[PDB]
Amino acid sequence: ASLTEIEHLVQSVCKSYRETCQLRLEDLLRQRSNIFSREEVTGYQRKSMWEMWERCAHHLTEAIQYVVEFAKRLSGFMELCQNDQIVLLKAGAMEVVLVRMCRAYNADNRTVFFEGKYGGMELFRALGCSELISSIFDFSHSLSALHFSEDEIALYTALVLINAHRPGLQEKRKVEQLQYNLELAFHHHLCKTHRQSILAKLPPKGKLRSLCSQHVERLQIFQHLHPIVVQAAFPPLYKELFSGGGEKHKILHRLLQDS
Ligand SMILES: O=C(Nc1ccc2c(c1)N(S(=O)(=O)c1cccc(C(F)(F)F)c1)CC2)c1c(F)cccc1Cl
Repeated sequence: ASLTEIEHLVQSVCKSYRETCQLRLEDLLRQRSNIFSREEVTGYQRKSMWEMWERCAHHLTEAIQYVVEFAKRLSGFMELCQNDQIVLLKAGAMEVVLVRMCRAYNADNRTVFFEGKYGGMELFRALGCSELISSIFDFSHSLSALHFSEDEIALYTALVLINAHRPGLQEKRKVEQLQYNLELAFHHHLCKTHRQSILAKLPPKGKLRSLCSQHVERLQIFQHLHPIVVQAAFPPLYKELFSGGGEKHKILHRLLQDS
């Protein structure tokens, strides 16, 4: 691809990320002063474990839906075969959601934007997921040091999703060409912006994958112990991405058609 085609792809990715942002950046930076009271934190702490899980699962599902829209606008993604579109989203949607969260994370007090206000790790104590919640906060703490620009997050989360190493891809070769054109665009943008030192500081690819495994493997421990709660109160999209007996409901293969 030519240099201007590469510049074209940078702008098309950045505009695609602008249009499918769940939260606006200027709103997140003005809410940093809006912090949960200690009594509000205590409210979240005394809530029942299964109620706190459903609450967070729905908020996670809503964020993943904006990632599907992001994929749907990605250059080349909708040109892939559907089975590869599902494989890429089944694996990378939570990863994109975990990277996008670092915008809603305040490194200057180790708080995160949750339900309109910012709060620390102790907000989620009722989940009984101390280690998983810590890994998420530390992951966001690392990305916040990079001081990503919105354009840089656009190209980074694009590559997080368009990955040719994903198990199950039927047309692995076409995803390779997609991944190459995007990393060339990402690298070209970092070169024009004088932000190439970011690449050496980026987290190793495994930490994102290990975070997902940490996340998913913890869910079905909850789904095994509290199975009826998951089938009745957890949202469908969440069960298809993350549950064993939840792939019967077809949800992704309709978000990818209704355009
Ligand atoms: O909550 C979970 N994962 C998740 C991943 C990304 C996002 C959301 C949720 N939400 S959110 O507004 O609720 C929000 C906003 C800041 C921080 C957090 C938290 F990750 F600390 F919970 C959550 C949107 C972005 C979850 C779960 F469903 C089951 C077990 C353990 C966990 Cl962690």
